[PDB]
Amino acid sequence: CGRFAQSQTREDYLALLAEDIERDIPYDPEPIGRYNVAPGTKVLLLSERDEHLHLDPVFWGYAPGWWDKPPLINARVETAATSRMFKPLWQHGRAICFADGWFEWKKEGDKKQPFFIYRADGQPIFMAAIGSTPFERGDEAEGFLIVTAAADQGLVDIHDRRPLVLSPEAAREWMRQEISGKEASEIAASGCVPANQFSWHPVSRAVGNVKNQGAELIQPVLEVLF
DNA sequence: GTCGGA
Repeated sequence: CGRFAQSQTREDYLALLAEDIERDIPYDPEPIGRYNVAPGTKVLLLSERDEHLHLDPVFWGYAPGWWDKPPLINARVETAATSRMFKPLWQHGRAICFADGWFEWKKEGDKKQPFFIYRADGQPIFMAAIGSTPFERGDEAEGFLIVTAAADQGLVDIHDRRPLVLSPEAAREWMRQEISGKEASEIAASGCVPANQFSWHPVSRAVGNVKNQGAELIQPVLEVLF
């Protein structure tokens, strides 16, 4: 849950969530073009304020002033809503990070083989996020985290954790400022997309290097050639 | 106040 692709146009993602009347996001036809989004970079993050959807470049990571380790990048759904650290973000800082799919590395001895994981039905993914409002300040230490859940079904062959992916409908409800943390916990349970909805394949080891951002990084490869 | 790898 530490790398993903966000490569298509804003409309390609937003059209599944809300029409223009609900948005406060300028039209922009350029593909985002990032096939290898990494922690510590700013990522276009979707949230609701002033009864409209906003898209802000937000630091992927969370390190308050009292935190001494590298920034956290994930928050476990099992505990985030009641965590002393994450409860306020669960209440007030919910957001959505849309993506084409995400990457996980499978341990194969002393080597690690990357896989790209995506929806079999060809929709983008809407990953549940929590973070530090106001997002538009562009903070470089207190940004957002991707909420995670336990891997299910065949994904356990790759890694024991996965992002919490919500249906489009659930993603829209998750962002609403009017709903409580308890209601958000219900949405996170009812809207989670199960592992049987995902497909995956090995990809090139080149995704390990964040200099690489091109479309080839999500193409299937033979492991024997790596 | 906790959770990826070139």
